[PDB]
Amino acid sequence: TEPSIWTVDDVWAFIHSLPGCQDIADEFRAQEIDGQALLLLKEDHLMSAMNIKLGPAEKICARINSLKES
Amino acid sequence: TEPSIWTVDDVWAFIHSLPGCQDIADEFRAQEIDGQALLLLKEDHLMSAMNIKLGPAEKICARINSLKE
Amino acid sequence: TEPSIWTVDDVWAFIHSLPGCQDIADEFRAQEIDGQALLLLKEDHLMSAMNIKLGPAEKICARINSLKE
Amino acid sequence: RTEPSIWTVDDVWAFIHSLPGCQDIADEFRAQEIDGQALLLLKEDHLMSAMNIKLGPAEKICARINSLKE
Amino acid sequence: EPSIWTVDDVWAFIHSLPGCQDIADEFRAQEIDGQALLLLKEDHLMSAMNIKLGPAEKICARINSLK
Repeated sequence: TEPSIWTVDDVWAFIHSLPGCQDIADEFRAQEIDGQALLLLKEDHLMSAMNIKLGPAEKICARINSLKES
Repeated sequence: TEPSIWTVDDVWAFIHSLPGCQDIADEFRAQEIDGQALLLLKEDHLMSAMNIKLGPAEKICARINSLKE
Repeated sequence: TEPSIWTVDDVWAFIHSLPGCQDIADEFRAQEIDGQALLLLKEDHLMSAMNIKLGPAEKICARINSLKE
Repeated sequence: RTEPSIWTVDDVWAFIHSLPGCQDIADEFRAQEIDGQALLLLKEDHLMSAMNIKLGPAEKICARINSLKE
Repeated sequence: EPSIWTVDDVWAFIHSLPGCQDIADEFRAQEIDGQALLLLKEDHLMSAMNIKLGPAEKICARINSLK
């Protein structure tokens, strides 16, 4: 599990696997978010740049922070 | 009845029961905050993302922190 | 009066009585900071939501800690 | 030795052009007359709003730039 | 005397320290007086003045000596 080398398709699959994100995943792909970009995102970006609501933004960022661990 | 598995509606009722929060509850719901998101909130998010003032934000976060114990 | 049960109006008066804070008290009232919120404040909160500089923020927080003991 | 603050529009062009997927985005940096000084002031939102760059690339480009500032 | 220092007493004290001649203007920009200076902590310097931990540590150490 090295998210640092994930592709845009890998990130889409990852986001799509998260509860309630089947649709939000297309926004990650539309913004060409790959593994490198994924690890740099913060709630701010998710809300400002991708119109994601605060609840999902935080739960997604919590799932991202868990990846940053092995 | 464990906040970590609360729904958006559960969080709405919880915030709604709080002094001065009957409208602010609608903002939690519009933001789809469930138990898992509620427990990750910090004062800064309430003020920035939901435009809540610092006094209510402090008191809400305090009510949230008492849940975690 | 114990600070924990102070109203927004009480907090205004307290901050307003402090050297250099006559205007800063208006920001406290605008933020609907009552006693409960006042005692939960930290310097970062003062610097963030109220643009207060660290020098006064440290002094306002010390004056606040003076209340809590 | 390097000093990004005194880079010209051409220097910045070459730098962005060396970045993965940016051979084309570099022409927009030049069209916007971004020199070293401007380069160091850029943020993701500027890149998205002013240059039509998507968030994933904007994030990665700003990260490479932040590496310069060090 | 340090407890009764002015915002100027501080600028003057900080300016005296290695590498601290310029960041001394920050203390006046944040209006740090004696009582503020003596209640200041490392995390505060990192947050409010963008200072890195090494310098924040050394600056606070010089301040704690005053006491």
